[PDB]
Amino acid sequence: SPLTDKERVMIQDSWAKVYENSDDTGVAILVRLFVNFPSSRQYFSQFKHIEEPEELERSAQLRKHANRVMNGLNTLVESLDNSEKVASVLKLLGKAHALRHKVEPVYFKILSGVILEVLGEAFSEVVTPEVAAAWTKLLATIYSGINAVYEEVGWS
Ligand code: HEM
Repeated sequence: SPLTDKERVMIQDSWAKVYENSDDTGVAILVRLFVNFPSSRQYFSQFKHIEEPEELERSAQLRKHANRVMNGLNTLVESLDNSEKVASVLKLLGKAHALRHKVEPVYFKILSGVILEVLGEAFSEVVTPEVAAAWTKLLATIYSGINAVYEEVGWS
């Protein structure tokens, strides 16, 4: 809940390295999500029934979404010091996924999980225990605001 100025800097600085290899990382994340937590695949018409990473990484639909996810995060990171703006971003997100896509909010949580897991595996020389703790705080914030919108919207 309390995010510090140093942590904020930890995040901006690590993210700059992650964004440099943005695309592969996006999909590495989504492939772990969809493989490890398969029911999460249910919302995606073109690969809901695909189990294999090599199959999944070739899905045009997977990849576009993986791209959208990362741009999302990037926006959230560019915007860390402006809290009204993170609020609207999470609002927009949460609405769409609630109303248009009908995604169970649990998957946002599980995704936050996977992002750490993959960040601090693909980019371990940067994601130190300390940096990981900051990303934790951030992603709990993301997930918390998403849930808040989901309730505003009528999901209980
Ligand atoms: C930080 C997390 C995420 C971000 C930034 C994100 C962003 C987006 C964006 C920008 C779109 C397209 C624009 C829109 O329709 O609103 C989209 C579509 C979608 N998202 Fe996400 N999303 C995220 C997480 C999730 C998660 C966890 C799921 C879980 C299954 C999911 C499922 C979908 C689906 C089903 C669509 C429709 C895409 C399609 O037509 O194939 N998203 N997302």
